[PDB]
Amino acid sequence: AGTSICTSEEWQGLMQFTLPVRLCKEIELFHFDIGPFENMWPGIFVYMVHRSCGTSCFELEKLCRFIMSVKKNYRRVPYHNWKHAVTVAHCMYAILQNNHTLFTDLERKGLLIACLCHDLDHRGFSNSYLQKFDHPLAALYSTSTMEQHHFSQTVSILQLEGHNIFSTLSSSEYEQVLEIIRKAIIATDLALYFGNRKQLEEMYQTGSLNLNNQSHRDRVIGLMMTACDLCSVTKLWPVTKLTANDIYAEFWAEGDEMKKLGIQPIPMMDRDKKDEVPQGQLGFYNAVAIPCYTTLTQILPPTEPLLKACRDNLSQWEKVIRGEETATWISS
Ligand SMILES: O=[N+]([O-])c1cccc2ncccc12
Ligand code: NI
Ligand code: NI
Repeated sequence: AGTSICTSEEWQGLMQFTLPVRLCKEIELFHFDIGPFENMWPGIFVYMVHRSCGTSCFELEKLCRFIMSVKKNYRRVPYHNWKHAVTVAHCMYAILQNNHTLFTDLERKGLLIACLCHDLDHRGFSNSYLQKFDHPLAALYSTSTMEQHHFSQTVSILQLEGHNIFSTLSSSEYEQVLEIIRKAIIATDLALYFGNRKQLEEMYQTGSLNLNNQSHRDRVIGLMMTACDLCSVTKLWPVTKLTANDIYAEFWAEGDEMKKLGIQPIPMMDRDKKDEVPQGQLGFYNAVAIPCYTTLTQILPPTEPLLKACRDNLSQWEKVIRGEETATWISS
């Protein structure tokens, strides 16, 4: 209720943070897992912004206040949380570094920010749930319900005193960047991914894809956002498997609320149907993740390691289905 604001101690701490030298090299790689470095996550974001956009892209104070306030407006939910925000932002960084000059300075700063912000104030409930039970948000936002709220939260944080990192842009560039962020955030609505990917595959296979065409650029950026949102499936298996535990914790919690409202949940959301999880993963990788990274690699060749990793993880789920799993550790 209201927008939360970081403490002076919080942003000043981030300002003096220094990244360990050994991680510099690691942060460049797609498969990098932020997991073991929690105290460093905000500093990792500063580092990526500085490397991609320059140490003078944003005023350091406004940037540190922005980052720490963004953190404070992620809720303590199992998956759609601050950890996921930084993971998605790190994926975008790796994509941008590998494709740097395809994107404008305005796009890079807008996308890194869009990724950090893209699940702001997530409550651990899906668009399906909010619309089924007519939460106030579904009244306000008829489609892409959570995504429109995440954008609105982004704008609220920028509006906090001393938090507007984009103020020094020309009025034209300011409006362009807010549009980059809005489109990028909305694009993380998976309902829109299916159409976008089919369109892109079509433009690619016929050779009409043209990055000089703004509607094409917007669509390629949308698929980048999907790729980054889903990137837990491109990590090393143990990391992917552990993250799946977190995702399913939210799903099962939503399913439990549905049962209280007299409605049996979809199996994916049913904690009494865990046997169906490996097949559900197969379905998800075949329907969403594999096609995503497949098309993204056609359009941006350097992103090929995301697709190779996603394929390796599909193989691991297939192993699970056939009863070939080995010992597994969980944090419960
Ligand atoms: O939507 N996801 O982020 C996601 C990630 C990994 C596995 C999933 N399985 C089913 C639905 C969504 C999934
Ligand atoms: Ni989301
Ligand atoms: Ni997300």
